Amino acid sequence: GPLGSMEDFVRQCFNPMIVELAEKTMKEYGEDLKIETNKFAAICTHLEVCFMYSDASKHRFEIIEGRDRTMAWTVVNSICNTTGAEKPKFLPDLYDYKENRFIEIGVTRREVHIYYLEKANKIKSEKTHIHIFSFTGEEMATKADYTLDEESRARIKTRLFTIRQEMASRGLWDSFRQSER
Ligand SMILES: [Mn+2]
Ligand SMILES: [Mn+2]
Repeated sequence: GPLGSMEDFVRQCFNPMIVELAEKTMKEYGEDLKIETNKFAAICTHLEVCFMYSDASKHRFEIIEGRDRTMAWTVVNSICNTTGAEKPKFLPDLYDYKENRFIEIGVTRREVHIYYLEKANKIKSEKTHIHIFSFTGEEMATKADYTLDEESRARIKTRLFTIRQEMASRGLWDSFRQSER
C-alpha cells in the first residue's frame, strides 16, 4: 500500500486560509512544517475546529486562535477591558459573549479525559471553559457543559472522523496518532 506525504494531504484537505494561518503559526514559533509535518496537520485541524465552533453560532464568539500572538493578546486584553472578564494566563482560542467566558478548544489523538485534565492543570483558571474533541467522537468539557448543541458538535465530530479516515486511506493515520506529545 502506498504511503502518502502528510504535507500533500494537508494542502489538499484544508482550505487555503487555514493552511496559510498554520504556516504563519509555525513560522512564528520557529518550526519547519516541511519536517514537523504531523504537527502542521495538527495545527490545521485545531484551526478548523475553532472556526467550526465559532460558525456554529455566528456573532456569539470572538476568535482568538489563528491571529499572530501580539494581536491575539491585544484582542484578549480588549475583551477583558470591555466585558470585565478576568485575564487568562495563556492564550485561549475563543471568547463566548453569551456565557461570558474564554474557551480553550482541545483536539487530541490521546484519551480525552487525560488531555482535559492536563489542559486544566496548565491554564489554572476557574473561569476559562475547556472543550476537548477526539478524532473518534469522544469529547469532554468543563462542568459537563458542552456549550453547543448536539447537531453542531456532530458536524465537528464528523469532520474529525473524515480527516482520520482520509489519513488512514493514505497510510498517514498511524504516525499522526502516535506522534502527539
Ligand atoms: Mn493554539
Ligand atoms: Mn489541541
